[PDB]
Amino acid sequence: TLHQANARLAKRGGRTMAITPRHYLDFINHYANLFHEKRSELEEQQMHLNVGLRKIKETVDQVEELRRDAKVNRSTALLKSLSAERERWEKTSETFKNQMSTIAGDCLLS
Repeated sequence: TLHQANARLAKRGGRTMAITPRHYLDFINHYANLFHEKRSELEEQQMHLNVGLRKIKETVDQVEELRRDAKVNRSTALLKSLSAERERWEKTSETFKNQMSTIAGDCLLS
């Protein structure tokens, strides 16, 4: 279709610049680089969210230990906030899975 658009632009009388197989090789290079970079970055984001959830469980254990230890009246609100944090984090992980499943065509077109 790049060839076809170039041919139609030449037919219409406008200026045209020739398309070579070097352009296709550069396109494949861009595809590979963009796919690898974006997939690695987003997979690192997902793994970091999982590690953060593990650290949230560890800090829930830590604040339970602090509960075991007039400055001890924050844990109820803390757990109430962290439950919603966990719910929004698992929803974000589901949307992460969806964008992992759709990232290929986005990378190709870009």
